[PDB]
Amino acid sequence: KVFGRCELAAAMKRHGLDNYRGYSLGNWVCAAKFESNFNTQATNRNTDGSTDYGILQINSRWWCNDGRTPGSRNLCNIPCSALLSSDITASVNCAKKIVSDGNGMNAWVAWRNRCKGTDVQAWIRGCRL
Repeated sequence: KVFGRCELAAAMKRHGLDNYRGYSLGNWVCAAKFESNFNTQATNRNTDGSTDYGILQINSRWWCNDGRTPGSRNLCNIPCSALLSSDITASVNCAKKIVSDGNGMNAWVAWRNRCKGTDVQAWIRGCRL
């Protein structure tokens, strides 16, 4: 599914990401934008051979099992394919573990390079939340 901007904002807010570990909603929406263009089905291969999945491009090196990532972990205890559903519950659950891991949203390189230090609340402008 390709979410509208405000539609994704609302889903993420329902699922408890608004200010989760101090990261206001607009941070998560901006991350999703640059990670997936809001598309739950987005997949991209990494140079190390792992693959990133779903709306927040969660990687199989640590977080999920895709059956093809040698020497990886599955800390979210899910198949990576669960991260491509139209329902964002698994991506949100997993993101909450990731963002709690020490590095906060810097775990998302696209957040650090595209969202960090910007007026992220622009991403939720005009939305019914």
